[PDB]
Amino acid sequence: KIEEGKLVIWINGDKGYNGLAEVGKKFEKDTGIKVTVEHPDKLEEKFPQVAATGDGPDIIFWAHDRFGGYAQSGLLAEITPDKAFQDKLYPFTWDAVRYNGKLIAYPIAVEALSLIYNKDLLPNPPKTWEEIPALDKELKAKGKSALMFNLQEPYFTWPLIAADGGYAFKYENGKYDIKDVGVDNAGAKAGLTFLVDLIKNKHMNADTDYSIAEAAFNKGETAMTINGPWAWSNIDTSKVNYGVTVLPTFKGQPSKPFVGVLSAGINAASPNKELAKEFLENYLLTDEGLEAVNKDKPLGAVALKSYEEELAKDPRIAATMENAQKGEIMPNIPQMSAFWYAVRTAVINAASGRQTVDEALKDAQTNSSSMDVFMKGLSKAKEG
Amino acid sequence: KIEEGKLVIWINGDKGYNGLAEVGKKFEKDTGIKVTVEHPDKLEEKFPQVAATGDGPDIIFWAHDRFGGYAQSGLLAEITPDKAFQDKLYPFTWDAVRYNGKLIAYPIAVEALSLIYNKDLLPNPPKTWEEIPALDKELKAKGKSALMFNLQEPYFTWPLIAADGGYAFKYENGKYDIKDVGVDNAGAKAGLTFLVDLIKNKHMNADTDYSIAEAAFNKGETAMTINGPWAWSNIDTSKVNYGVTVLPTFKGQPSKPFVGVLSAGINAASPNKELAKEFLENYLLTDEGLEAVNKDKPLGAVALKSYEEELAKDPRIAATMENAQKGEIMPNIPQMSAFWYAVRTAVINAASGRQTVDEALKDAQTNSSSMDVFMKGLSKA
Ligand SMILES: OC[C@H]1O[C@H](O[C@H]2[C@H](O)[C@@H](O)[C@@H](O)O[C@@H]2CO)[C@H](O)[C@@H](O)[C@@H]1O
Ligand SMILES: OC[C@H]1O[C@H](O[C@H]2[C@H](O)[C@@H](O)[C@@H](O)O[C@@H]2CO)[C@H](O)[C@@H](O)[C@@H]1O
Repeated sequence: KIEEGKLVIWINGDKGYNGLAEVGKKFEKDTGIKVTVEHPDKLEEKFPQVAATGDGPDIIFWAHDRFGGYAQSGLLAEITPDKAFQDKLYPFTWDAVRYNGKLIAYPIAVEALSLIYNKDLLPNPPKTWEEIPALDKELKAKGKSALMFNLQEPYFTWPLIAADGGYAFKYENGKYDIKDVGVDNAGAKAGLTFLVDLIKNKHMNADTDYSIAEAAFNKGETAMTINGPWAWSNIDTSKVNYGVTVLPTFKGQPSKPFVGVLSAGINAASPNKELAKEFLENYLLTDEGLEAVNKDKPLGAVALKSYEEELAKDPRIAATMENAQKGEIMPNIPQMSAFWYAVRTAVINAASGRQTVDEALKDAQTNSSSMDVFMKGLSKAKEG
Repeated sequence: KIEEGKLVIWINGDKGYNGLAEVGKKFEKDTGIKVTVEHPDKLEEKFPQVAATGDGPDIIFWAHDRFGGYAQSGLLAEITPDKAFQDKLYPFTWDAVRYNGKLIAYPIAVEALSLIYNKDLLPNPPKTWEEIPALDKELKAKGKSALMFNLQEPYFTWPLIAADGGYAFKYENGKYDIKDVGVDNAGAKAGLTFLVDLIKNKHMNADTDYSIAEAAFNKGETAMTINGPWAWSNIDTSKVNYGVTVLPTFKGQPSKPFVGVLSAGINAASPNKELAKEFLENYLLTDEGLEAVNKDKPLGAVALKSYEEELAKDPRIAATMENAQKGEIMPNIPQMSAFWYAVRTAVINAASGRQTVDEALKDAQTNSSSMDVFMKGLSKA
């Protein structure tokens, strides 16, 4: 039930959908093709539901990590950029959208979490996670707090969990060993334990989510938050005097944020595979195109080589690059979808105390690599 | 023509039929029902014949792909396991034995081909199909070869044929579309052409079969073979130092072996349906039963959740699982049998040079397709 002759695009609500719509406007002014941008909830869970029935958007935007599962279920069209166009993007970014030997999406920008901080509340950001409790105690006396960030998504907690030796899937001999999962080793337990103690000692609250943390930071209630380039625009609007810097170290080790590549995939069932290709290659992935989106919500280190000068005027991107170098590229393998759900459940359970750290992380490793998982993987590859 | 009171079971001669026999011995010791295990040649062909006339075994073991056709001909009783028992097996495996809504057999184990290599001849197995010719050239100078596997059954060549885009029947929405066959596409042609060139340049021989490839690998004459878990037992006996690994890629994409679920179906003409059911749920499909069979010839990744223990340790099973993920589950539609004959013919013909690859797959495409549809199409005068 995908209408032919018009483009429909899904992109997350935290990203610059309005700017992207503006790119859709010029496309229409040129082609007469109506471009419709939407930002549904749980769109990364929606898409495979609807695409497995031949429905959905023409173009889906998401970080590269989930496109492997999609491709595995044949939900994504293979993209066909000529050598000329490939030479316009950094090879690393193409690599991120390569699954089972095929390009499964157009890469847009490299994303990584950074430490964002209020300079008026905190002229010098803390170098270590360890000093944060004491820092919060001081700010509490001023009716402020040290740190608020989204605790409902493992994406935001991962930098701390991976710091002392946490890892998702081991990478050996040019492949991800889908049975060597590092979410239950000593490093992970240490990172998550520090997070839980922060909550035990009332320096953070288990129920803090994206909206709550963002409001608190943008209204000057808390000295720090943890977020990506997309978040900067709302801070610009808040007039809070903020800096963007390297994440704090844990046990002397750098925080390790997952590196994501925002990517645009083409629905396998789309009747407009050719229109999608011209929009993405000729309209979006251009200086003017990316700028329009970046002006709405900053993209990060974009895939387009030619944007480098423009990005060089932005110290925030420097901080993004520094945190990216210290992090690990997200795998795009199909078992990623179950990894996330597993870690999500663990972080939330440890945080709320429903489970201990040892317990939560055991179940996390069990639910991300096991015979049960592989088996469901075999049926998921057949349906989704 | 099927005697009541005792159980006759059919299972392929490459599986653990002696192991199975033992399970029947612990059955005969608890009920008094004499259990007979037989492993007839062309068994997948003989069951539908004999069982149509009310003869044949009480229980047939075969990969799930055949069972769709058996069911449609009313050769299989519907099995009635309760929620309690169904919970003991992985839901993926129950799916494989589901036809037109009804469960038509008990799933036993998940099968997939892997690359098997001799570590002494070949410390690091090749990552791509493409480097095999050069490898074979090196090995030939030592009086050895790179690769031998069974070229008489399309099952063994399919992983290569599927790699770049070949497929049996298209699965879209929730069903297999019988009018969307993929044995004739560019990907199929590319893979079969590669296989044929291996043969043309003498890296392999068109007439190599299961026995020949097995003896060659198990005697240390060839560095690699392609085979399933059932084969490991003989390699163990051979004392060859071997590993089991992910199939090589072709054109940068993984080989896509078919995934099979070894299943046990109950003859619809059997007077012993209740004994057969008990034998399967209470004897075979337990830890102690699956071990007996497994110890004879490994089964692969067994359907029984509780066995997960042993399987986790075995990296051969891991390789198997790895290959299974990259592969495609065999359809079970009645048309599969015709599909198999057609592709068997095409591979054998392309391999021998009786037909070109293009010609061979064109015909395989046509003949894999449904005669009913062909005949209806002629109704368009
Ligand atoms: O929390 C699990 C979640 O993490 C990542 O999602 C990020 C996304 O990459 C960012 O672009 C941004 O929108 O924040 C998201 C977290 O809320 C993974 O990409 C995603 O698949 C995963 O579920
Ligand atoms: O070659 C066609 C053949 O492929 C499959 O047979 C496999 C079977 O699944 C394995 O368990 C093992 O016995 O090797 C066989 C190949 O010789 C299909 O299951 C079968 O129906 C088909 O004839």
